[PDB]
Amino acid sequence: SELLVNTKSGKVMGTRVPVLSSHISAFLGIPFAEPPVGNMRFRRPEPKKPWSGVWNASTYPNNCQQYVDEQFPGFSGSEMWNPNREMSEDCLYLNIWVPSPRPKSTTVMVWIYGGGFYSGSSTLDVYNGKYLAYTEEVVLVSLSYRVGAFGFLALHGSQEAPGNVGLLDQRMALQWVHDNIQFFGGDPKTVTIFGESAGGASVGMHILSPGSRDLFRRAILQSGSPNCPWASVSVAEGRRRAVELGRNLNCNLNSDEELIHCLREKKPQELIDVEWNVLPFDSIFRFSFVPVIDGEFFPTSLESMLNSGNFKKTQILLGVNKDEGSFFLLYGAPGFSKDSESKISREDFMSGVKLSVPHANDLGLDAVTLQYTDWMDDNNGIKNRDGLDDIVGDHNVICPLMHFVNKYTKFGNGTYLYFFNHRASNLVWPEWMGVIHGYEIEFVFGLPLVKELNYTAEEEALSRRIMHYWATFAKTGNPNEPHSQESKWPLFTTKEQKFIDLNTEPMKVHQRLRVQMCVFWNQFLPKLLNAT
Amino acid sequence: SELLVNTKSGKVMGTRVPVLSSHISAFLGIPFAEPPVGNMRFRRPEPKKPWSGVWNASTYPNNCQQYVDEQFPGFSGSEMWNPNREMSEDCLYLNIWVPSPRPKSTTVMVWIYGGGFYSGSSTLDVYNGKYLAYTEEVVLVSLSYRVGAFGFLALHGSQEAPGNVGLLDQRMALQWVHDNIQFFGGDPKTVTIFGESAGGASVGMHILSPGSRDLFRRAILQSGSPNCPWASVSVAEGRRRAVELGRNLNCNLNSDEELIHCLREKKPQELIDVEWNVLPFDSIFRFSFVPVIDGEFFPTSLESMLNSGNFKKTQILLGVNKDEGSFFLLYGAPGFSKDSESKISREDFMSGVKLSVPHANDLGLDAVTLQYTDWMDDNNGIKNRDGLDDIVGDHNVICPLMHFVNKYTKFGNGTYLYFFNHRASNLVWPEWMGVIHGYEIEFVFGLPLVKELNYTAEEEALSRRIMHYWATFAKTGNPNEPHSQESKWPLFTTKEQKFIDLNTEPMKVHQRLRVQMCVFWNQFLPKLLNAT
Ligand SMILES: OCCOCCOCCOCCOCCOCCOCCS
Ligand SMILES: OCCOCCOCCOCCOCCOCCOCCS
Ligand SMILES: *[C@@H]1O[C@H](CO)[C@@H](O)[C@H](O)[C@H]1NC(C)=O
Ligand SMILES: *[C@@H]1O[C@H](CO)[C@@H](O)[C@H](O)[C@H]1NC(C)=O
Ligand SMILES: *[C@@H]1O[C@H](CO)[C@@H](O)[C@H](O)[C@H]1NC(C)=O
Ligand SMILES: *[C@@H]1O[C@H](CO)[C@@H](O)[C@H](O)[C@H]1NC(C)=O
Repeated sequence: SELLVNTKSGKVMGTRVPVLSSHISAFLGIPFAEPPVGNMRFRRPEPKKPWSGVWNASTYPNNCQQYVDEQFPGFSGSEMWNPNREMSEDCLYLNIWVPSPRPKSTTVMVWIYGGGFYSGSSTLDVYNGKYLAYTEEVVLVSLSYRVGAFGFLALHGSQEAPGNVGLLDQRMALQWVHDNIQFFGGDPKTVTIFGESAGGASVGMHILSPGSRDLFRRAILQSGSPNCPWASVSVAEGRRRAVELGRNLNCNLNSDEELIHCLREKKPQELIDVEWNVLPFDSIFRFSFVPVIDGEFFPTSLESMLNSGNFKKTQILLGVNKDEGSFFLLYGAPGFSKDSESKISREDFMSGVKLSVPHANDLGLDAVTLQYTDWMDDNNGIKNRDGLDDIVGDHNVICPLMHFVNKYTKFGNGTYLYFFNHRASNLVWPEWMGVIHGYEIEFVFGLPLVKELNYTAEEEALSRRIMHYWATFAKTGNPNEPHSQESKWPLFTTKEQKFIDLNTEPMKVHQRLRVQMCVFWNQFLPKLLNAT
Repeated sequence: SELLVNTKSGKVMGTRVPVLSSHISAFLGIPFAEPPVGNMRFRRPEPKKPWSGVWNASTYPNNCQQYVDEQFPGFSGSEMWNPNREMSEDCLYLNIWVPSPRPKSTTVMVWIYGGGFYSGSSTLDVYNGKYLAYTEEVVLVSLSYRVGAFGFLALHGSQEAPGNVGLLDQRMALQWVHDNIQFFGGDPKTVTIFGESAGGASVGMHILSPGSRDLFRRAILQSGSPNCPWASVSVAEGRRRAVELGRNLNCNLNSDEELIHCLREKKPQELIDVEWNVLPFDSIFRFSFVPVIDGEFFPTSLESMLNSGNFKKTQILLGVNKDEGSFFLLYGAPGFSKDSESKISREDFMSGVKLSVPHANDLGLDAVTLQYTDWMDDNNGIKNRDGLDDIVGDHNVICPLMHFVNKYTKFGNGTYLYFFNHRASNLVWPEWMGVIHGYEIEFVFGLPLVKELNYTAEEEALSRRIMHYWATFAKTGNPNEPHSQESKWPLFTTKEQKFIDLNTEPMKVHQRLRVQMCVFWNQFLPKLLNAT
């Protein structure tokens, strides 16, 4: 049967699923690791012990234990990101969508979800891989990984809670794809890993980590890069936060053994209830448990790795959205609300900048304020709101990504950069938030192709173009069709730094994406903060 | 006779001079101080001993000893500023232009020449006061004062070379006008002092200095303010430079007595030949001997005086030109030349910034560079040239003046701000220099009214408007005519900060003159330099 596949781990039984008036195969909830429960919590993943019989892969698996956003109960805008399956520590599974009839050896795309390393699920509706698998005829895989303390509590030195285990979960899933995707008709030598936000940072981290490089061919990064200020911490900070977590749960802090043992007896929700209390500053776009520069997964600092060319060299396709920062200001900066235009006063603006650049002293805060203020109209509420929006987006996503792309392009074999600036017609979030963090995903996964979702004809056309760019890049390392008549997405070169916009209007080529502000965030500010 | 005037110092005989097909009286070379020669060099001025007989005031007096610009021999552009009379230490004289018939008690305007405190003459053609005296019917006076070491060598503590004597020369001339202008038909209670560049800084210094305040009614400042970075030094720096001067002339440096005695035996030209060797940095727009914050002429720092409102409160009219910096880049920054478009490379740009902000560390230099560079086109020669031009102008003239006007307006009784941006049609300097430092003067003194000079009809109209603004302000404290139909020059208020352009086009009102860049130079940079 087309729904029965024999893998090196055992036999699996999928299910036929409808898609755009047709059908394809789906293998949901395939385990790739042993459940990381009990004494296994915080530990490196362990390969799934082979099973006899047939594994039923007809239903989605549980989502990993995580913080659940309840800011807007019932609002689809925020709940579309919450886990849609019961949560459990037994959550290391992957999902595969296979074209029908089953291909013999086609392009593979593995999706890595985002969520600030503190949340995320592979089962979200916006991540349904059938549309992309069916439309572009690629084998689409979505993996999962532990988030929060469960996946990133770091007590460097101990082997019971080494840190980065969530990244190792991802790697093991990639190892499984490498070893078994051939049986599903996928070609293991043509695997493209792609992800958004923390998922994009993750993709970049696998590009850097020597132990991950060999497991994939090409990479796509959406609104995220490994060097983002929120994507990693030092082993000292990681240790400080883990101890602080134990302190919040009345744990014995005499030794890592005592601390770890205590954290292991706690129920998942107990750790999650105090997760945000360990942050060192009053901030936004900062998460408690994230990857640590351990000297193992990451041999040295990310910066020195980027400078020496210590990373996988291949082709990459990456980009950002126009208003990456709005989500984080809505949720944590004073003055921003979901149902108002959120015109920001001067006082709230400054409160926002301190929150956005929590690691800066007063001189640094002034530098930022000066850089983003129109002194010819400093009391303009719209201008203060948008300026703060740009500050958060430039500092946390865009500039870190531009630094990465410029460093990578020096050693890489091909780079394609995009700027997503189309605001969906059916967007439920307020207008002031613009092209929101995470809203290019629905186009990448082809949601606009399903009429019931209410997108326009141009948006469906845009989704098809993007899906074809992504899939074509995955297949050849170039988003453009061989000898096509369509407009060409120019290669991003170290000299010309070209990129394109991604919207319903005719393609436009630009250069030096937000170079003015990124010279500030990547060159000046760090130099200023260090000199003081 | 109309050309004979009996003053408290003695009788004076003037001369009738033609002007625009008419005539007026001129009293040139009237002494107001004892010659500051021999043992008097460096000393505070002494009032001129009254004379018997009639002083012949029919010819211009000698110019004070000063550095003479020889960069462009024969070029009218630069030679129009060099002394046009023999130089001599015996140079403390003033000139008076009186309407004919002699007025009974009319408005008086006293001109204070600029020249970086190291040069200047009251006898320059561009300072001829007959056009203004005749056209607006005001008594126009032009004073003189010692420049260079002769007027500003400062050895705080000694009474032989206290410093600021050049400023005291100006005051004594103002004292003479106060006491004698009535005999020339001038009203001593309606005296307006005006000056350009160092002359403008001087006007602002008399506004601050308690000992000068009572000697005038109103003030006009052109391209200069007391707080300019080049307009003053501390007593320690003043002392260091004086000793360094002595060191350049093989003087005994054991004591102020030894040093001063040695400097007094030197010929004027010997001091001038090494004058520029005492500067502490490799710079531009920095002069060796300038006013010192002595705690006498200036009771405390200029900043604290401005903050506490420690200054004369009256009306003021001041402004700047569009390209104040070009002159100084032409003369001292690599890459700029008189006969080329001076497109500046990236290397020369950076050389220029270091030269323009000589007191800044590397972080400060980066801050400036970042602030004035278009990173979307950083190799644009035109953009680098103009950016450097703006850096020099903003740092040395505009921003310091904006800081002054905003501080003054808080306590003042009326402020009128202008932005002169008209490039004369007969300008001999290259196009890239734009509206040059010092070129609004010819319009203030009405040179465009004389056809032989080759200005256009609109330029003559512009000159007449400006002269009438200046004279009307001098007479009433408001540049606008009572119940006139002409466009109104709005008052500059602390809240709206309005100002007007000064050119041949219809009047336009603007707000917050170069506020974006001045927040950088007046608030951020100083804070950055101090924190490091
Ligand atoms: O529980 C007590 C502590 O709570 C305080 C802090 O919690 C606030 C967390 O806010 C995080 C930011 O929220 C943004 C929501 O992002 C969801 C959409 O992201 C799309 C990309 S996967
Ligand atoms: O003599 C040896 C030392 O010389 C080196 C330094 O001398 C250079 C002096 O340059 C000063 C700047 O020149 C600008 C000329 O300005 C004249 C016009 O000013 C108009 C306003 S009054
Ligand atoms: C495994 O097979 C059962 C039996 O048909 C079916 O319900 C489904 O495909 C899998 N299990 C569940 C609970 O759905
Ligand atoms: C990629 O690598 C191939 C072979 O190594 C080379 O021929 C090609 O020019 C490279 N392309 C880019 C964009 O570097
Ligand atoms: C003083 O009077 C003389 C005599 O007429 C005349 O030359 C001039 O007015 C004054 N002196 C000089 C040298 O010009
Ligand atoms: C100037 O002072 C007078 C009287 O002191 C006052 O009436 C007038 O309002 C003042 N004008 C300004 C602009 O301050």
